Amino acid sequence: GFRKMAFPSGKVEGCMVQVTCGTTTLNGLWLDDVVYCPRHVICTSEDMLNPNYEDLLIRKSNHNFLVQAGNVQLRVIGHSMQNCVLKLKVDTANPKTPKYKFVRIQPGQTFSVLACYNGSPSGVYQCAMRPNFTIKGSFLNGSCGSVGFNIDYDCVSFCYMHHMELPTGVHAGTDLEGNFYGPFVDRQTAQAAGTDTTITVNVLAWLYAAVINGDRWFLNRFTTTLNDFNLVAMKYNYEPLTQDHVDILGPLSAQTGIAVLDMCASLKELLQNGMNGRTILGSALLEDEFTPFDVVRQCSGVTF
Amino acid sequence: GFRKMAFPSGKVEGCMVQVTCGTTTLNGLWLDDVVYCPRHVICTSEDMLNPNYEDLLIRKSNHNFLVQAGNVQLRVIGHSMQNCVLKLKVDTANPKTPKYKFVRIQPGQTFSVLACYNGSPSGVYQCAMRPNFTIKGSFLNGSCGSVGFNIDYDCVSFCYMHHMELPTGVHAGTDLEGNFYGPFVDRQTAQAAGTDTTITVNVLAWLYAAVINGDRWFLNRFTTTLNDFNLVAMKYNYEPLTQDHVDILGPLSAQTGIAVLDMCASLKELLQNGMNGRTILGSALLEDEFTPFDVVRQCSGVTF
Repeated sequence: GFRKMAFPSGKVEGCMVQVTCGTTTLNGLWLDDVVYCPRHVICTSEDMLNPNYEDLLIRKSNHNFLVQAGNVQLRVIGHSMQNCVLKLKVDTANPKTPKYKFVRIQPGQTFSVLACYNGSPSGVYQCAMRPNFTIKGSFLNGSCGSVGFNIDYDCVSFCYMHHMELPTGVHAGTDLEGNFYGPFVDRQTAQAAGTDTTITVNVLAWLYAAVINGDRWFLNRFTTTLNDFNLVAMKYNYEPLTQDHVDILGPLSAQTGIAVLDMCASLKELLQNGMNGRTILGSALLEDEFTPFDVVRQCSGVTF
Repeated sequence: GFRKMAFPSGKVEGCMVQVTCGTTTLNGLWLDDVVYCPRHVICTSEDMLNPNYEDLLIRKSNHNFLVQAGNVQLRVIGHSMQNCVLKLKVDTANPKTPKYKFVRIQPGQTFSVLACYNGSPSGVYQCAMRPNFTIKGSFLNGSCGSVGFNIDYDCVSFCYMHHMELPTGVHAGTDLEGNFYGPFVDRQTAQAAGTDTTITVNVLAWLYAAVINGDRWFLNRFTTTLNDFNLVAMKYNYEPLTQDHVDILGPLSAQTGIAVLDMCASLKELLQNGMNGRTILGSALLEDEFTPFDVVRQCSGVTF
């Protein structure tokens, strides 16, 4: 048994608040005495085409921001802009503030999203940062300000805040310092995401997962080289594999007794021949949103 | 965008504790001054083949149970057996006790699992109760006592506690009153799960989800009857559909303008013709672990 598993959400749930500016409601992240939220909260429908955020923020007073933490109305005592985030200084430190860090993740890494509406948690699920710096999330109107995170030991590492849906129906957002992942801007304009690619190291991790769960039909007696594998990779829009990827997969290799370059030969055959109506871990497609760390945690039982 | 989404786990996280009896550690659920856990915690390796739980529990003293809530060691002041659960009366009420209910769910319904090791949360994911009263979870050694739950409004409804893995690699467990779901016993013996079937109403809900997410290739101009659909259903090991199922799907029907019996004709074609290498919501197989309620929550944005 092997599932898409999210981190436990409790420590983030106690940080989620509602932020209203005019008729626009979305979510904020209440850490210590600062609420972080998307700066587009200050936009009117009209402003959203080509907003001058500097001029719009000058228009705003602390009293134009209605922040609720469940029942409590939090008084905003200061407002400032960092990149695409608004920091709303509030009169109360969050007593539910967990230990935390702000981190900028790499493309191919995974995180949990706590999807929120009206400052209330709705649900938690795992996402990857796509190589083209989009995410394939589940987000309705008013989900903006929902965050992505990892937990290490007892520390929440915030890596994502939700801002927008692209034409293609994928999602874009920032780190908690307000810098977009990828080329996107917080403007209601047609914006191209790059060509996306499949995260090869993650497909290999998931093939290792399949083998640990005794699902090993796709194994073949052959090996390959990074060099020769990367030829097929480029043909099927897979990211090239590096020795770093090979080193990262060592625990699953050593755990299974299958060399990385042997697994890579099995992947080559799957891309060329397809799956002949066979499934791997109850899927009819190659899965690329589990990192090697994700597989090790689910197949070794790491807790927080 | 449409994901397997778990409920937020915070309110359950504060209830999870470690329960050790000899060399056996698993998890317990600390509500008020009672810790609930699988009664097989009291078994030795040997006892597990054919345990006489009444005689084994008589052997045990409060002092044979080591219960930790994070740092705190909880003193057990009473022990009793209800069906397949142990209730360990402790000297401290859990100050983190949420509002809660114990519910016995129906086959075909979904719940969130907080997978735990050593009384520490590892992760949260959605499960269905299979028609054969098993669950396809992700659980390692020491995951016993992990619980499944739903949240309504502000109330946690506990419906599952994990006890065992079946030969097939699926999972079995009890309600929080200690009654197994299905024919299973807490004995380390070969036990047959029934033939499993596909949860038809859930596959229809997910086809509705696909249509809401504008993924509608599989729609055809035809209708059918419960009567005639149920002929194909029985042929492909799908549960029969009732008017109750039709009524349950009304919100998604009314939401989409597609009649239930029209969706049922599309499902008939998919079962007979397969998917021709096309995907629905980024899946190459028919998904049956989303209930109509699950689809409505993800596609209407219900919070807690």
